[PDB]
Amino acid sequence: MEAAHSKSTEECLAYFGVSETTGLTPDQVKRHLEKYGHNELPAEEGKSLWELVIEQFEDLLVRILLLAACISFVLAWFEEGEETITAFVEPFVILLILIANAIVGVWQERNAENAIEALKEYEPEMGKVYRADRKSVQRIKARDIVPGDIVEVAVGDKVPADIRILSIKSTTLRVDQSILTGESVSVIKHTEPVPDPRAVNQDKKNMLFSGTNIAAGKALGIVATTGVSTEIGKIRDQMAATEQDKTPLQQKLDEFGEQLSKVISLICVAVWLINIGHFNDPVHGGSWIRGAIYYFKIAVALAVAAIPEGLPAVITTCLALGTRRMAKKNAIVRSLPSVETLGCTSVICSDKTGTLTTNQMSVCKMFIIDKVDGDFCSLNEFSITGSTYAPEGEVLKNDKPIRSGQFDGLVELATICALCNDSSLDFNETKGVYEKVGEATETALTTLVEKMNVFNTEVRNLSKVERANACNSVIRQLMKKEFTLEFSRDRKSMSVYCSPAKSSRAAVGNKMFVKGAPEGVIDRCNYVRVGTTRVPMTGPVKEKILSVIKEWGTGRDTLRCLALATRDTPPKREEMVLDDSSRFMEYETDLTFVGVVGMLDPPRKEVMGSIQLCRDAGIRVIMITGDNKGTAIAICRRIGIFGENEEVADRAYTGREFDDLPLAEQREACRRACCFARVEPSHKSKIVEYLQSYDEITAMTGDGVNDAPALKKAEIGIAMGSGTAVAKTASEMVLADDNFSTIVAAVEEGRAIYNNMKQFIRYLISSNVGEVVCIFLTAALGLPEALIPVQLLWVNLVTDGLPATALGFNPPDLDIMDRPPRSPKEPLISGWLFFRYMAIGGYVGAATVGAAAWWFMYAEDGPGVTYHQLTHFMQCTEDHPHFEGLDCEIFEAPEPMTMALSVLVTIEMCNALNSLSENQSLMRMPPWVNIWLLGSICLSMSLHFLILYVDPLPMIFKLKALDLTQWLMVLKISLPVIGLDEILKFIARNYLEG
Ligand SMILES: C/C=C(\C)C(=O)O[C@H]1C(C)=C2[C@H]([C@@H]1OC(=O)CCCCCCC)[C@@](C)(OC(C)=O)C[C@H](O)[C@@]1(O)[C@H]2OC(=O)[C@@]1(C)O
Ligand SMILES: [K+]
Ligand SMILES: [Mg+2]
Repeated sequence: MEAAHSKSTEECLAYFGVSETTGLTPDQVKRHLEKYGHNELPAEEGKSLWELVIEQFEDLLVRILLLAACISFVLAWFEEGEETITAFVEPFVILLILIANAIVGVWQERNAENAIEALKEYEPEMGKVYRADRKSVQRIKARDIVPGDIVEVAVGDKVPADIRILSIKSTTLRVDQSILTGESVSVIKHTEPVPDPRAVNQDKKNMLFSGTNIAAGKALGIVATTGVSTEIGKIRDQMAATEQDKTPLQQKLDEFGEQLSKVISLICVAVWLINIGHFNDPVHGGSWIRGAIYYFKIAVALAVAAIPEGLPAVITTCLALGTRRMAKKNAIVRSLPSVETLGCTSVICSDKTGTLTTNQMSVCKMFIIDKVDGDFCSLNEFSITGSTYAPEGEVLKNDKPIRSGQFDGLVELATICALCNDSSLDFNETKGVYEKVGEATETALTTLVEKMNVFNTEVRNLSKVERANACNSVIRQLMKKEFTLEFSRDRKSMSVYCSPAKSSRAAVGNKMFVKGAPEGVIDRCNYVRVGTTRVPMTGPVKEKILSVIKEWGTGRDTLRCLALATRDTPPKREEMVLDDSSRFMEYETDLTFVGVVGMLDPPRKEVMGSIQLCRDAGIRVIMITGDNKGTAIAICRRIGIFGENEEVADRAYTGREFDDLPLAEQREACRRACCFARVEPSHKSKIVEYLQSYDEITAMTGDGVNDAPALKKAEIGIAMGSGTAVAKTASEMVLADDNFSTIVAAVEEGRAIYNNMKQFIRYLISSNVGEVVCIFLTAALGLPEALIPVQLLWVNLVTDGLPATALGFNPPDLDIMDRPPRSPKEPLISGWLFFRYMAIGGYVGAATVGAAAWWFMYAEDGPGVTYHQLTHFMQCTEDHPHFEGLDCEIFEAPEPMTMALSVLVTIEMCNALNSLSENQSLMRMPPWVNIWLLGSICLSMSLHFLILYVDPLPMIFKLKALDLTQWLMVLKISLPVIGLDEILKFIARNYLEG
């Protein structure tokens, strides 16, 4: 292994002590293989059912539930073969919930897709190498490839490992690094070394990366690194090293069951001391075996009451339609839990070109020299029409229609655009729209020359298909192009060498046509061309040139500027070496500046308003772009990220600046910054780390495999629809339209869904709380069971679930996007609210136990010990003459349980309404605001009746229908809830804070 880009061909071959002619000997293989291991990415995490299903049963809330099942199961063996056939139903029900959720968990994981695994798709199975064994090439498993090995690659092949290119057999070698950056555009490679040791991947021109495809050509290369050491391998290591916190909610629930454990144990403690007087009891032992079962059956009934069994379902269901809901809005959410974190986002960093802008290019303005006389200097500024790539536009000076042929500056400028251009234009018949063939920026040049054909070749009659390339073709005829000097970032410009084709025009010999970044290329220009004539460059002219460039790049226009020039007297073709990019800058010198072209990558119509939403929403939006700081800042002010006159000095940074900054100042810039220009690959991961240092819930956009480590780091990684498969798998959500606004829209739902979800959760928790109290009162007083576990399940699973699900449909607040992002820390229930559900819970507690008691006594249908100690009901059979002048089996009766159950159900439908809003009275906030809630409420009651009246059910449940009169008692007991809450709902939004 090594940093082969900086090394020479000979150095690399020397390092490994390998011959380019023969390759590695079999011995060197043995040693190399042992030392460097195999050229493969590590294995998938070993998971098994037996390991999967146990994680299902390792949450506390599932363990105590499991434990409860056994007890009931055991208790149910003690049940007389006659006393109940259905004894075994109670334990089963618990288990089949635990089995059902267990089932749910596993299916989700089987489907879940790892991001690391997506990298493997880039691993080729085969590769071709040269070794000592054979003169002829051998095709082997990429896995068996070792560093220092001689490798052969050709078109179509997927690069097996990171390779230093030794020699290129083909005339030209092109590679497709789209897997990396997302760009389909091929790139030329060279043998000559890269001087910089820290050069970023993009600048390693003498390098081949594992996973990439060869666009064109054939080459021979030495293997620098393999397996984990490759660029892709390093990226895997970053992703493997990265760890993801649990959704804030998730974190809350874990502490919930955590605390719930303590509370549960505490209840038993208290329950035990309340009945401590039992030590001052007869030692006859009579009924001792009996007391245990009762306490045990109380324990299980307690567990189910404490836990909200139905909750898991209710939540996932709500998230599922919310997900489908977002899908309609072009927002694809993978993994439901992320919906919450999606509402909490405080910072969102979005790539410019892909999302924030259309990536649809067109030339708006352009200028050429008009007159250079002494200090006096004048230029010709033009304006072009048409945002589409479609050659349907007009050139106008001072808004007045112009025939381009009139100016000789334009004729030369136009030839440059067409000749120094790789991309073309194609017309598609199916969609009926003009489409770019190659690069967006280049395509708009081919587009321009059409609108301004300086030869005015007639094409109005030409078919639309033939129209697309007409005016370009004519220019391609004029000059034969010998070769081209591709773009390199050092000089930031590209050139072409052209022999004048044909005898009629065969004059002035060969010429060079260069285009690139204004600053760079203008320094090389020693002359300026006015019309046909040419004049030596002077300060004053150069200034007037650069001035308009700044105005166009930094001004309201925010145009990307290209400087077009020609080398009138290029060097002799023979003196030129075309295999080294380093010599390119010296070829492009002594140039004659013809004119510049300004083009725009227009922001999306939806963006401006979407940015404002973030201001209103408290969300900080950070832009990532490729433009130079100057214009980048300009674009920010154009979409509202910055005020036109707002100071930005400390809020805008480039990769260079950021790197120069010390760690402290770096972290500091992150909280301030809203614009990063010319960013390096590592930064995205860094920025996220920093934003997370301030506990910011951050969103990141990525398209390629390099962005992956970042998307997996950021709280919410966002990938494009056009994005690579790997980018998608690492992200939390994918933008189908790639539109930025789609991001903002998702956050709105993220907040909206969470609010309703918050309500139905408290609603379910509250019912639990109340159920625990009843059970506890039942235990402390020694009362007979008001509620049986089986019943509770039904209530928590179904009766509570439906209104809870309906609550998920609550109409959204109007100020959702006017409030700052929710604090992940903030608890669901605290302070006053906690006290509320504390009180309410108590009410339902007393209500249920009391309703069952009111039947045992003071009831016509039931024989009552009015205000007597029915409590000692354990001792009836043995102690019946004393106080028990009646049958003792009466305590088994269902009527009291149904009475107690019924009141619960009714109270719960009420409490559901009180949950329509946290602090808003129902007259202020009717129940009819949400139709579904009322609709679901009716449903739950119907079902409640069902279990009472249909033959098989009431028996199983231990319920019997109650007289109309008995029903009324329920109402007198349950309905008062709304009043209670309304009052606690009248203290807050008035006398408390708020
Ligand atoms: C039945 C449910 C049981 C036990 C149970 O939920 O127990 C407590 C508990 C985990 C919480 C408390 C409960 O306190 C009691 O109900 C005290 C009961 C005393 C009983 C007396 C027996 C002697 C909640 C529910 O209570 C109320 C309404 O505010 C509020 C809120 O959700 C939580 O504070 C929650 O823990 C958290 O992390 C929060 C932020 O979600
Ligand atoms: K994550
Ligand atoms: Mg990128």
